[PDB]
Amino acid sequence: SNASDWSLSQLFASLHEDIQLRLGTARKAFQHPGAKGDASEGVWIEMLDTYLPKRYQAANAFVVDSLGNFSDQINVVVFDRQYSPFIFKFNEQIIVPAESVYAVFEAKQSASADLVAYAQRKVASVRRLHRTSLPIPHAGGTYPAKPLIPILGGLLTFESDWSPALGMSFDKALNGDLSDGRLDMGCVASHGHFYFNNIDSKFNFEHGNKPATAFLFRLIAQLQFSGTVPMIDIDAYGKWLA
Amino acid sequence: ASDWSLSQLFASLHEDIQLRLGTARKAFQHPGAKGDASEGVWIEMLDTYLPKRYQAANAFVVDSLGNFSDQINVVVFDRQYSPFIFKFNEQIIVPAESVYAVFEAKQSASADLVAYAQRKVASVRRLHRTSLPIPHAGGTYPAKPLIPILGGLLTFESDWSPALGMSFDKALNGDLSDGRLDMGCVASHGHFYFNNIDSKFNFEHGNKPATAFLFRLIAQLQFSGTVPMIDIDAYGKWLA
Amino acid sequence: SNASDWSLSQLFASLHEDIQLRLGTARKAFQHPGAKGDASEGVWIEMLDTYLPKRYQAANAFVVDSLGNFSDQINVVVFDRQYSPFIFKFNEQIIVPAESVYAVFEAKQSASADLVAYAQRKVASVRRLHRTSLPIPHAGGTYPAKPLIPILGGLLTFESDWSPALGMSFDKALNGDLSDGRLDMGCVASHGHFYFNNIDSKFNFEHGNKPATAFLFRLIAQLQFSGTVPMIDIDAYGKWLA
Amino acid sequence: ASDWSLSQLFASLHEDIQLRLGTARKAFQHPGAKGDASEGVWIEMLDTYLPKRYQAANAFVVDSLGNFSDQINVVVFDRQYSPFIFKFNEQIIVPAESVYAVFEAKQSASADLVAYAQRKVASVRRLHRTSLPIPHAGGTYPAKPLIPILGGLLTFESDWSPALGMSFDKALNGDLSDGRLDMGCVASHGHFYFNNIDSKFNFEHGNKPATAFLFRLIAQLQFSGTVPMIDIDAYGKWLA
Amino acid sequence: ASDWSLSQLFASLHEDIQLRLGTARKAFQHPGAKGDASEGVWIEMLDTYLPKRYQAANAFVVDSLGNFSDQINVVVFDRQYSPFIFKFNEQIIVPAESVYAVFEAKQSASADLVAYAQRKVASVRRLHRTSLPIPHAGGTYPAKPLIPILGGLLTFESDWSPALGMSFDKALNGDLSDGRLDMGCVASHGHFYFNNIDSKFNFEHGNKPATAFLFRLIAQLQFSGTVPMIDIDAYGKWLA
Amino acid sequence: SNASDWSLSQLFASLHEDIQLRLGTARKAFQHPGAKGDASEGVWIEMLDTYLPKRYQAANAFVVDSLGNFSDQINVVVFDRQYSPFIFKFNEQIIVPAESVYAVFEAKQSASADLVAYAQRKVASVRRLHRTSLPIPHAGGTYPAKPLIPILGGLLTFESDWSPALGMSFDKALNGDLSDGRLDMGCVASHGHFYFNNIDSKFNFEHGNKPATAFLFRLIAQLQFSGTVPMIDIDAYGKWLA
Ligand SMILES: [Cl-]
Ligand SMILES: [Cl-]
Ligand SMILES: [Cl-]
Repeated sequence: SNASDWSLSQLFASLHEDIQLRLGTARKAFQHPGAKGDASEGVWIEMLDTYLPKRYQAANAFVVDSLGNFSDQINVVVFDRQYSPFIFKFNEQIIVPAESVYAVFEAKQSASADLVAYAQRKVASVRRLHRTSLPIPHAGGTYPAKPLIPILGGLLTFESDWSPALGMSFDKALNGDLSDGRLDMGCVASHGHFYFNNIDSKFNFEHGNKPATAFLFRLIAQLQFSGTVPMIDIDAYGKWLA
Repeated sequence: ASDWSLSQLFASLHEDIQLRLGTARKAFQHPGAKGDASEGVWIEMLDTYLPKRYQAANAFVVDSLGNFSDQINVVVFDRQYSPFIFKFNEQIIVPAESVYAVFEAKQSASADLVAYAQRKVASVRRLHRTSLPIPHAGGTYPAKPLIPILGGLLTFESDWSPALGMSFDKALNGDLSDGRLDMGCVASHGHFYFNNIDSKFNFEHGNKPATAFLFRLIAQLQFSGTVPMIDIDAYGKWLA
Repeated sequence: SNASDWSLSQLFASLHEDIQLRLGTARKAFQHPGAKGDASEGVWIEMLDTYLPKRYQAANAFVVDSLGNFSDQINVVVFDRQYSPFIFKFNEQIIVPAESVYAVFEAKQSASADLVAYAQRKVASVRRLHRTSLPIPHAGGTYPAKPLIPILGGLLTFESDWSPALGMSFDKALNGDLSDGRLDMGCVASHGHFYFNNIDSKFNFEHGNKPATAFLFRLIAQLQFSGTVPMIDIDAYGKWLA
Repeated sequence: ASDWSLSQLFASLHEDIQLRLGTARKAFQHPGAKGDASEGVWIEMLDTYLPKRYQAANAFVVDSLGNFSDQINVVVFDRQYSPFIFKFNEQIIVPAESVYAVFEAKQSASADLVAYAQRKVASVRRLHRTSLPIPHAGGTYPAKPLIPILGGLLTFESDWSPALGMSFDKALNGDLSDGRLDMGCVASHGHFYFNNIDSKFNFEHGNKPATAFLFRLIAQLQFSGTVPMIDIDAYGKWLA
Repeated sequence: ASDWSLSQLFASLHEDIQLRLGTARKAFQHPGAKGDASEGVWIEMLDTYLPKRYQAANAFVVDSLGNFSDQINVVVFDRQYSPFIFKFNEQIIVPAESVYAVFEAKQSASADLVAYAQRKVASVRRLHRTSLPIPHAGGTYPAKPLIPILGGLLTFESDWSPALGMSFDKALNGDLSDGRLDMGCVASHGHFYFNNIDSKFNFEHGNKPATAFLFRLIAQLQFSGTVPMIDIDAYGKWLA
Repeated sequence: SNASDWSLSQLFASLHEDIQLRLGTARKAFQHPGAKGDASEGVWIEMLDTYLPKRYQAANAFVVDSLGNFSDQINVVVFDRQYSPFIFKFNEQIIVPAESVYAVFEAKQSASADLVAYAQRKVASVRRLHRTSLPIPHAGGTYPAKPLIPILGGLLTFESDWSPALGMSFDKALNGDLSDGRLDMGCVASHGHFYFNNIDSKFNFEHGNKPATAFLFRLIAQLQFSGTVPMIDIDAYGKWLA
């Protein structure tokens, strides 16, 4: 028909449905584990690349610090490039300094105790890295060295192996690591999303209501508190030139 | 999903099209934006999957006698051997000689829309096409006899119930000469094509409609080979 | 000859002449109203995309707010993406939040009383939208919520239907809407440009002297006063997830 | 401007070229930058409008015997069947076998510049081109006889008054063997071409000079068909 | 470096490949990332220098009977006349009919890796390829007889000492039927190819190994001409 | 083998070796002086484009100021576009305002007294230009006009004509211009890098230890002190519209 009545709710439905279908497709179409993971990870990266403010980059990467320690391979890194160099780039493959990182996520097909623990380990391999911070020159003078921002960590999946999907067994698994490996938020595209409440010191699960869109908004809102990354001391990395 | 499946690949190709056409229709509550969204989905399918000898875009078509077509939502045309007549950023005018196929893309099939599509197809087929002898590695071919331009209609839905039944068949039989549609797709229901042997339209229900249409188009395009060789000096008569 | 004497004035002449010719071409070559408008609008967008500082995006878009209200289709939106998400993106089509908007313009072929009023209505459909504003975390602490910036509005044309082109009838039309629909500035590529003087509370017309370049500089200078958009409350949009 | 017009489309195509070449000349008051600006306008015209079987770029040309050309402002060449000999970011060296046409692009025609262009064209035509039997769907063609390489000059203005008169004609008749120019364009005035039937140069005044030249080039290129099939192992003799 | 040199251009082409493959191996201390880095170097060489009639990418291959290959590091295939079977962002599945050549790219040659490559090549050659009569400007060709699919191995180093000696020769003679390798490159040492006349493998030492391999590949590909014309309706049997 | 032990030192080695080889290739392969220079200059530009924070642009350009004066052609300009327009852009050719410039470099094949003096002249042609600076609106109010930042100047080469490469004759040449033409830093890819020490008011040479990487880090660290360019007064350029 010729009726036209704009709906904001429909936009958020369509945003989520696109993610859910493409993740379902990646799982069903690719019967090779490498291709299936690459396909799914790309769906999440495209969502962040499309919708996050441009102050954020989103890509697969290794993280490195000025002590010469490296993270594991991170499926989805959210990081700064406005104020931060790459440490190494070779064609499309990138290694980013720890000081550039805002958030790190593991992306897999279905939530489980083993996957949650694996994600907790990936996140810990980033949070253990050392980050420098120098006083920051700006138009109004020089700020003190910014105190180190929290790196957000999380888990992104299509499905859940538990029944109910987002129940006590998921909660138990999340409480397995409340320090270096703590997962601040995550999304189960077929069911809902979760986040850690700092005030109550507990995990909250939110069911349905456009899970991928709700996760995206939660990520944007939480990132706002981080402001910009602290200012990197590239000469700390330069000790390794000799 | 135990193992690789061609059926699954073709289902996923179609489901992507069906869902994005539905998103275009639901999300964009403005007639211009809704049309642009839906047309872009169909163009993207053609751009991704057609052999690279084919271009797919929105364009006007014009001939060397100064006859212009209406704006065509989805033109399939040659660029390997054919110039543009005019390009201004994203707006293109292509010579009639370059055209392989023309489609109208809309939300839902109806008697008015089938007729509209037939008229659009006829407007392109009525344009004059030059054809020169063709130099090639082995010598010079005689001028290629003119290829038929394929025509069709692409929609998300059908206004009829049943969607792809006798009323649709009646509309398609409304133009059996230079507006005749060769094929088309209703993403939510099936596809149709003209069967030249039986001189009748056939409908195929379900069975991955967008992918079925894509394959029908590729197979039929093969018979056209490459476009005839344009006489650009026929257009050059308008320089003076 | 082999003479070389750089001229800054010539650069600004060439910048304007390019715009004037391409707008004239769009009008003459495309005898289909949709194609003609798309061609012309693209000329103005390319000028802004080429020359504006990269903190500004310029594109055709719909604007939406956290109350679920939508603007009309805006030919030329100038908006933030460094700090602002898209609300929806589908291939090249975008819907931006009201909080991201710096300026909105209507682009048409020739200035007239009807076109000025139409542009005033387009601008009003944006200014009526609600914009959130949160306290802003930064390297030096937290700023108060930034007071809402003015959205600049305007009209971009190739020609004028009036004789003289930029005379009292144009002035009358501009004074038709001095609130939600007020046009702050605009350009008539073949004749000159206009702007509203806040101190004198009157419209000023400037004839010739590279109209498109003069408009571009006026826009850059006025945008500088706006600083960056206020910080969006994406959770205000998230009320529509349920 | 009541209705669509091919004449208007061709006028707008030309006016865009003429104005941007004038901008390049006026705005960039540095000889390197001015040349780069003007050359890029001509390359953009060719890139936009030539059939995609043609590439257009600045390049050096080299043959399998180690003979190198000078740097050529505008080379029209094949990539569908031809490798690069060397590419380093934006700098390319193409095999002689890939070349369809070579142009010098400068600000204003003059006796010195016509001669310069003739010399550049001869330097490419003097390079050796291999040609092997060509496998194709129907079998194997004999080696294609070598295609003539087209040569020309592209400018914004003319130093002469009249712009395209007897002095220009005298300069063009200065090289009637391997430096002979086939065609060229003076954007502000007209275009020229060698008429093989009359064995004389012809000038066409006004009537959308850049577009007229574009069409002349497309029509003449058609006679060349595709480049001969390169013997890359002739170049491979230099591996040892 | 007094003057232009084809030998130098070919040395620089090779040195770029050799150094970047060594960088991939040294710098990326993770097996997935190391492989991705090295594979991308070889793909970039092919993308830059092969004629544009060839695509080069990582892909799965599938046929119209539902037989799927393993993931192939470097597939050389047609897109001018061939659709994708499936594309999802960067992941592609190509029809067997589109394939010209298949390579495995790894760090260092070894008996296990030569065997692995032979198996990968056989898996693609065992897939069924359709071939239809081909419409063209002059009429219709008979269906093109199936082209041989070229196979090979690309590495940076060799595990053997000598690098390209009898042990390598023994490994290559391990598969002389549908897994037989046609050619390959060891960037640090040389290249190899199967000599059909002598029915033996030949090794070429030094003399710009990557460039020598590139030229060998281009020359051999020429004999294949273009892929046969796919019957997409054979794939369409899986729509139901 | 299957061993995996990440090394930060190796990344910096590979970064430098890539530059050294590609510069060596440009010199050896292209026996035409224009092509050879274009090839080499492109190597340095790609390094800066790849690794510098995205607040910096790196390209070949002419610089112009609001008095209508122009620099010479600058091989490698590092400049702002986040807050700065182009003055003119024609296809890929750009003219940038002086207010946008952070650093300027000359790139040539081999260091020599003549090349150092030529580079000093290029740098001086930029530093002599006039730069405006306006009070800066931001989320916290209005900063005073930022005091003009130093423009960094330098020389980038593959080789040195002197033996030793980085010896007293290089030092003498560098001390030829300690004002408008002073070279703050530079790189000789085959040998080392140099920088001016402000405290000691002398030039320092550092040999080997990944020269291009050491130069890159020195540039990043020094640029940090400059903060963002001052805010341009585009209306100063607008005086040339009439
Ligand atoms: Cl009609
Ligand atoms: Cl010569
Ligand atoms: Cl097998």
